[PDB]
Amino acid sequence: AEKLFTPLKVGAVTAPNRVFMAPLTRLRSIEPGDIPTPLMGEYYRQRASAGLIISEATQISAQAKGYAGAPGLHSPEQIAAWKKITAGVHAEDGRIAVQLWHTGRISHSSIQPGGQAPVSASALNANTRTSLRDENGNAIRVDTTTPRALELDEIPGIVNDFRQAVANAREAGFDLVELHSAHGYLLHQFLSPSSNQRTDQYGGSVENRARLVLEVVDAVCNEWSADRIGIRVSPIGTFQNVDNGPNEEADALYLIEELAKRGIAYLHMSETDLAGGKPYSEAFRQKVRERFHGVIIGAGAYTAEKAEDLIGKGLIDAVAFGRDYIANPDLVARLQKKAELNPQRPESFYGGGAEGYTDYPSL
Ligand SMILES: Cc1cc2nc3c(=O)[nH]c(=O)nc-3n(C[C@H](O)[C@H](O)[C@H](O)COP(=O)(O)O)c2cc1C
Ligand SMILES: O=[N+]([O-])/C=C/c1cccc(O)c1
Ligand SMILES: O=[N+]([O-])/C=C/c1cccc(O)c1
Repeated sequence: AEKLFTPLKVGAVTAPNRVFMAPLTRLRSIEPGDIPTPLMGEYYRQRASAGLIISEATQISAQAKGYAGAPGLHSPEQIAAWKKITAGVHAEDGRIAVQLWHTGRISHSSIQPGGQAPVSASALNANTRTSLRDENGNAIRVDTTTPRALELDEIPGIVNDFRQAVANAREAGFDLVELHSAHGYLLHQFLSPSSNQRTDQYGGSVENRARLVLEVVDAVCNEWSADRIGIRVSPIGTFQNVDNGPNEEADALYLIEELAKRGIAYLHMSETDLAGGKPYSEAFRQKVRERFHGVIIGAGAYTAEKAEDLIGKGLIDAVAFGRDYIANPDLVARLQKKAELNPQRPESFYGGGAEGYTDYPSL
């Protein structure tokens, strides 16, 4: 039998189905101020039939910014704009989580406070690109700036920034928060030995590498409730030039066992980037499942059939779709009815306006 269209308790909220909208950066916010817009509100409202919407990555602070057009959740104006957006999703009987990030070294000095180098675990360039805007407001890809290593005494401020952003998210009407601990952003920069060469209590051993993310988890659980907190990890493979080191499986299971102790709402595993790669072994999925007692969300080039298979095997609880959610506001109905999926238009994934954003039709 099909399980994708059955309900699921996700911490404090109940999803009516297991077809989730993955977090999707679309870079359409207002500058100055990194402000969400009514257009963004319309886009999310169109997708409110999702079992859970997980928002685009959203800054915890101005320092957190790495992309021109990505929204924040640190200023009064951002809070006010997000309130309207969550109200719109709720008017359509949806549920929405905010994905909260600090981009760390995947950033550029031109968009940092004071024009300064972005921060990271260590002073190592990401060796990739980020997205800025040109003089006409269009998205452009630009090489990342070499970061400054955070001083030990700056770490509590980073934890506080996540805490504060969660207070703001609760006020803004989000149902859950998802900590962005994946894809080579700040939390992952600390987790990975490839990006973390620190020799203090925040580098070296896996305990030390996971210290920041677990301090963040504890701070946000205390601010709100554990049943309001999710986390996204990409702990197996390489993402955006950040690998997971020479003991990736053991290190992942350590982190997951620690997360389980906090009783958080969910663990969201980004299994691959768009270029693909090694599938998770069944054995690894089993080791994760026996250690974590919240919801597990699988993501990365899934099909409905793969989701059904893994849900049926008792290994995951839900699936997050990314690109299919860009193109199909009613993806739930389409998967339920076995309807075709709208053609994707990748040229309009990042930046611009309504075209390629709010103009994909329902059935
Ligand atoms: C345009 C675009 C933006 C994305 N933005 C985010 C993001 O903000 N946060 C995140 O964790 N992953 C982000 N991702 C990754 C997706 O959540 C997802 O893992 C990826 O698209 C693979 O899943 P899919 O095959 O269902 O599209 C993004 C992907 C795309 C294509
Ligand atoms: O084209 N992409 O696959 C983008 C992925 C992405 C883009 C922004 C943030 C993040 O965590 C992942
Ligand atoms: O995790 N990622 O590899 C993200 C990549 C990305 C993120 C934002 C814009 C873009 O063109 C690519």
